[PDB]
Formats: sequence, C-alpha cells, structure tokens
Amino acid sequence: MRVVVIGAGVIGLSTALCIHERYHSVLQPLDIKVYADRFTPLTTTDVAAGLWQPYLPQEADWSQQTFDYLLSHVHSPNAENLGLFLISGYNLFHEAIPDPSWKDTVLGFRKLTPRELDMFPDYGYGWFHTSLILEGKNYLQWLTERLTERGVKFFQRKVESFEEVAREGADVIVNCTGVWAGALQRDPLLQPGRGQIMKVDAPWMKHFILTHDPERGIYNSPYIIPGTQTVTLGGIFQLGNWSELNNIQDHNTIWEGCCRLEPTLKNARIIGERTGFRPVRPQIRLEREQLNTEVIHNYGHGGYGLTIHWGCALEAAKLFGRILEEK
Amino acid sequence: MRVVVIGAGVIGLSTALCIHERYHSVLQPLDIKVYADRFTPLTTTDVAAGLWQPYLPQEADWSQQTFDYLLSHVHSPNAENLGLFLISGYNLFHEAIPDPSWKDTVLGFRKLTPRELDMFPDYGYGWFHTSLILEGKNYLQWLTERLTERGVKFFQRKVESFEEVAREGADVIVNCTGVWAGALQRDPLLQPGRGQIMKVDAPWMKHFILTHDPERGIYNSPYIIPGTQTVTLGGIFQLGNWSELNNIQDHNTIWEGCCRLEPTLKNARIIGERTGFRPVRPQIRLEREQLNTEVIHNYGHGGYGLTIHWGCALEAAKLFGRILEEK
Ligand SMILES: Cc1cc2nc3c(=O)[nH]c(=O)nc-3n(C[C@H](O)[C@H](O)[C@H](O)COP(=O)(O)OP(=O)(O)OC[C@H]3O[C@@H](n4cnc5c(N)ncnc54)[C@H](O)[C@@H]3O)c2cc1C
Ligand SMILES: Cc1cc2nc3c(=O)[nH]c(=O)nc-3n(C[C@H](O)[C@H](O)[C@H](O)COP(=O)(O)OP(=O)(O)OC[C@H]3O[C@@H](n4cnc5c(N)ncnc54)[C@H](O)[C@@H]3O)c2cc1C
Ligand SMILES: O=C(O)c1cc2occc2[nH]1
Ligand SMILES: O=C(O)c1cc2occc2[nH]1
Repeated sequence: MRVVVIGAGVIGLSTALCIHERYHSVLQPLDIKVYADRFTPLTTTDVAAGLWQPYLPQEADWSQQTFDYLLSHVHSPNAENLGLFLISGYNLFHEAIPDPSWKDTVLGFRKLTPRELDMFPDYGYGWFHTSLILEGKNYLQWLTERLTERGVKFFQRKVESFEEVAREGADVIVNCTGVWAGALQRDPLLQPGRGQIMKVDAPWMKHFILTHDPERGIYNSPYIIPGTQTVTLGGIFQLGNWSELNNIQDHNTIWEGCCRLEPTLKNARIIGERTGFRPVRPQIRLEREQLNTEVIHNYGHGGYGLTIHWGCALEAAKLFGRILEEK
Repeated sequence: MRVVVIGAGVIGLSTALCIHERYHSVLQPLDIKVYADRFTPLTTTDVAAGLWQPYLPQEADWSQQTFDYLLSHVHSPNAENLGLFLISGYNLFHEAIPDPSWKDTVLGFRKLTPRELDMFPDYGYGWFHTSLILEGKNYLQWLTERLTERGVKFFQRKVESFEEVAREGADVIVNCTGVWAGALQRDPLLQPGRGQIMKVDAPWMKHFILTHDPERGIYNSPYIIPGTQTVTLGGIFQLGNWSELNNIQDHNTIWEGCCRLEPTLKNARIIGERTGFRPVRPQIRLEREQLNTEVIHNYGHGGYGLTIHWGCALEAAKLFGRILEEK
C-alpha cells in the first residue's frame, strides 16, 4: 500500500498525518510520500492569519471537530511550535442579523453591549467572542516535522496528471491541490478567490476585529487579526483573479479601511505583505473516485482552510479505511 | 518603443529601473513592462543574505561599479529603505592564498593576525575587510516602489516564449530569468547550484565569517552573515539539484557547521529556512541577440548577483542605448 498525497498546505499535510496516525499500525508496509511543487513558506496556507471562524452542513461538524481538537491542545507546550493560541475580539455589521451556527462551539459568545458599539462609530451591531488562532507557517512546519519523524518523505515536483502518478505506481492518490485542482481534473466549480494582506508591527492590538458588509461581500471589507509577531490586515476577495502579485489599490484599500476601523494603526510599521488564492467552491470536494487506481480529493476549502482542515483529515482517513476494507 | 523585462529578481528590476532612469527623457514614449511569474518573497533574490563578495575581465569592473554605487548611498536616508549597511568580518582558509582582486575595492582589507587566528581553531589563515550588505527582500520592495512611482507596470505571467512576447508588440525583450533562462532558449552552460540557508536569532553577531575549502568547493562550507533582523547561516551548494524544498540533511550540515565555527549559536532560536537556485554559468551572459525583434540577455549571476547587479544593470542599459541608435 503505496500512498501519494499531492499537495503540502494544511490540507495535504494534515491528511498525510491523520492517515499515518490511524493506519500505519494496521498495514504492512504503509508507504506515504508527499508531492508538491510548493512547500512553506510558499503556500496559500502561509498567508492565512489562521483565525478559527467559519462563514456566517457536514462542514459545521468538521470545523467544530477542529475547534475541539485545537482547543484540547492550547494549554500544551507543543502549542507554541504550533503557533496555536486564544484570542478574543469583534465581528461588526451595519444591520442586525442572526447568530451563527458556531454560536456554541466558540467560547463565551455574545452580542455587543451598546458601550462596546460606541467605539466603532461606523457599525450598529456586533458580536464578541473568544476563538483561537493557528498560524499556517508554524503549523505547516510542525506538520512537516511530525511527518518526518513518521518516516514520511517529501518531493518537489509539479504533477502533470494522476496517470503520471499511477504509472509510478501509487495504489492510492490523495489530491490536496487547493485552488490548482483544475490543472489535474477539470473543475468549473473551483475558482480562485484572490486575497491580499499586510503585516504590520502593532503589538498593542490584543483583539481581532472583523467587519462585514453585504455590498462588499464575504472577506471583502476591513479585518484586523493579531498574530504572534505582526498584526495581519486585510479585506480583499476578488473572484476569478489569478494574479500572484501585490497590487497598489488593494494595499490602500487595506490600509485606509484598516486605519479607519482602528486609527491607532496609522503609526504601525509595515513589515511585509502577501497575496494568495482561496480555493473557492460552493462546497469542499471531499470524496472518492476510481481511476484500477483510488483517489481521495479533498480541496475547495475557500476562506476557511485552517478552521476546518482537521475534520477534513479525519474524514479523508475514514475514506482511506473504507478502501482497505474493500481490499 | 515597447519594452518588456522578464524577471523580477534583482537583475530584471535593476536593469529595468536603470533603463528607465536613462532613456525616459529621450523617447517619446518609453513603455516598459515587467513580466515575472514570481515576485518577492519567492525569487532566488529574497533568499540571498546580500553580502558583497565576488569569487576569490569585465565582471571585476561590474562588481566594483555595484560596490561604489552602494557606498555612495550608504549614508543616505533611503539606506534603511534599501536594507543596506556596512559590515565587517573574516574570510578563513586552510592554506595561504593570493590576495583577491577586489582587495582595494572593499575597505581596510588586511591579513588576519595570530591572536585573531587563535579564535577559529581549524583555520590557519584569512583576511578581515569591511564590506556591505544589501538585503535581498528589502531591496526588491524598494525597487518595486521606484518602478511603480515611475509608471513601470507589473504582471504575474509565466512567459512560454520570446515570440509570444514578440507577437504582442515588443520592440525590446530584456531576458532576466536567472536559473530558468534555458527554458526560453536552450543554454547548456547554465545550471542550478542549489543552496539552503537558515535564518537564526543571534543579535550578538556583529561580523560576517566566510569559510572556504576547495575539498567541499564553492559556497559549500559554513558561513554566518548577520542581517538587519536575523543572521543567515549557510554553506550549501549543489550543482544540478533542482529540489526547491528545505532538506533535513542540509539543515544538520549548516547547523553543525556554524555552531562549530561560532559555538555561540547553539543557543540561537531558528527563525526560518529557505532553498534557492543559484543561476550558475561559467560567465554572465550579458549581450545582445536579435530574434524582427531585439533581445538583451542578462542572466547567470551565480552566487554574486547582488554583488554585481548595478554593473550588469549599467551594461544592459548601455546595450539598450545602442539599440535605439540603430533605430
Ligand atoms: C488572505 C487569506 C487569508 C486567509 N485567512 C484564513 C484564516 O484566518 N483562517 C482560516 O481557516 N483560513 C484562512 N484562509 C483560507 C486558507 O488559507 C485556505 O483555505 C487553505 O490554506 C487552503 O489550503 P490547501 O492546503 O487546500 O491549499 P494550499 O496551502 O494552497 O496548498 C495546496 C498545495 O498543492 C500543491 N499543488 C497544487 N498543484 C500541484 C501540482 N499539480 N503538483 C504538485 N503540487 C501541487 C501546491 O503546491 C500546494 O502545496 C485564508 C486565505 C487567504 C487567501
Ligand atoms: C542561499 C543563497 C545565498 C546567496 N547569497 C548571496 C550573497 O550574499 N551575496 C550575493 O551577491 N549573492 C548571493 N546569492 C546569489 C543571488 O541570490 C543571485 O545571484 C541572484 O539572486 C540572481 O538574481 P536574478 O534576477 O538572476 O534571478 P531571480 O531572483 O531568480 O529572478 C528570476 C526571475 O525571473 C522569473 N522568471 C524566470 N523565467 C520566467 C518566465 N519564463 N516567465 C516569467 N518569469 C520568469 C522568476 O519568477 C523570477 O522572478 C545567494 C544565493 C543563494 C541561493
Ligand atoms: O480573508 C480571509 O480568508 C479570512 C480572514 C479570516 O478570519 C477567519 C477566517 C478568515 N478567512
Ligand atoms: O551562498 C551564496 O551563494 C553566497 C554566500 C555569499 O557571501 C557573499 C556572496 C555570497 N553568495
């Protein structure tokens, strides 16, 4: 049993990891190799601030599975090398809207008192809550090391095709190709959703602030997310846009929006800045297909890959076990 | 006159700025575009620690042009913006060797003394001199800034060939594709010299230390070049290895190597870790070739492209002014 996971963001490495935790004891030899053309810190996953938060329905179970999972680890000392921690903060809107499904997964969820709404002249409604953050860059790095302990080998290649990989002699292929899955098997329902962010030095920001606006659309209005080192600013989401390139208006839009939202930001040193492509699909593709060869796809996580990736991996891992059960 | 520059490393952006800096006041209009599929922080450039030093005809001159031009700007306000500063430290050898030809270009060149030579107890000899560091990341940003205020537009684009660009409307194509040059036109002299590095936190390190040993060969023994915010630990050179993926054996090699050079780094926290491809050629190809259309080649700067970039950039400008005349 010779497995090739293609892809090395959060999705591809969790999966590999899950599959190894659960299966290596049960065969005989389990050989897993990962193929990506990009490793940290050059993946979409390296540009996510990594806040846990879904969109405003197995996907709910999955996110939640990942929340209970990370949380059960936040007060361990692996947590640091994971870049895992807890953070509170605001969601802000113009109009009233219903509580989300994750109401009760996050900690201490509630509506904002008028006095807390007094500080954001521009918003009429909000939530406060405690969530948690997984920095992509460290996460990816921790995953890397845990894989490398479990003797899992990496290779840098662009895979042109699944046949490429079956002919080398994979029995099982796991496609974790994020936004790039179309290149391998066509997907009219996968589109990139271009994001941009800046990293600024603002170590007094201890809260996340996310704003929402119906005309702007999802992930397209100011947000501010404190990290371990820098505070992440962003609020760019443009469907169908494949330019891996920082752009000047986006920079401004981010800067003006973020400073307006939080004037104190005006003196924060810009540290760096980056673009990525959220794998937008109306729904994560997470499912088996036969080629003689077996394929588990697991892409189309859009703007919530960190939030969900571990229910996905545990789910990809039952698919892997359902296969062997047919052998 | 339609001008297209391929590459956003120090070479392309350099030559670009420098071409525009010289001929914007004569044509009428000079329309300049940059096409690259990779920009900061994913070029080979953002990988260099950026320390000025050639090996041990024309390139000699180009290096000293680059070094003088950086010295003329070392005490200016934009040095910080540029990521440029003075640094001294050591070159350590097993045997005596001839003085290098840039002896008089760097400042205060000298032979190490007995007391100094007692500090590296594996090395019978070397030099101390004062040099400068031009930090790879900061520099490209600075350059993108100059080019952008200047109206040079950038596009994210893997160019599949010269004609495709030719057929758009380009009069001059400037070829700055580093190690990939050979994909646009076969060049069997040009090869990868993979290096890996780590960036550590050791801000008590105020000197560079280059070691050398022909029995490992070029860039293939330990080195410690301090930067603005961290210190680069290196010593890896692999001819023909095309794996962009940090390697654990190479990690150990650099780690063990430097902590032996400089025992003090065993307590240094590891910040990050990068692989790049040095465009290794027996010389820089910087020459004209007509394909119809005009092509200036500027690529193959091995492991001293920041050391030499302004010179080559000056020479590529020149070649450009000559193309005008003919037209
Ligand atoms: C600006 C921005 C902010 C974000 N913030 C958050 C956040 O706060 N919280 C959260 O939960 N999510 C966030 N996300 C969403 C999240 O970052 C992504 O949904 C998720 O990382 C995608 O993971 P992936 O592993 O599927 O893709 P990637 O990390 O992009 O990895 C896909 C891998 O597949 C490889 N690959 C593709 N094609 C091939 C090929 N043919 N051959 C070999 N390898 C191939 C690629 O090299 C890469 O290694 C954000 C996204 C963006 C853009
Ligand atoms: C570990 C390491 C340390 C180094 N340290 C130093 C140092 O201290 N001092 C020093 O002087 N030098 C150092 N160097 C050498 C230096 O990094 C290189 O000489 C220099 O970066 C080369 O710059 P570039 O413009 O040639 O190529 P690159 O940085 O690689 O830029 C090439 C560009 O062209 C693009 N491209 C290529 N083909 C196409 C195409 N078909 N279509 C569109 N775009 C294309 C790429 O995406 C990229 O943007 C170091 C190198 C390494 C690997
Ligand atoms: O811009 C984004 O993709 C984004 C920001 C953010 O905060 C929590 C989840 C999330 N996604
Ligand atoms: O590793 C390299 O390629 C490299 C190291 C170094 O120190 C001065 C120039 C230079 N290049």
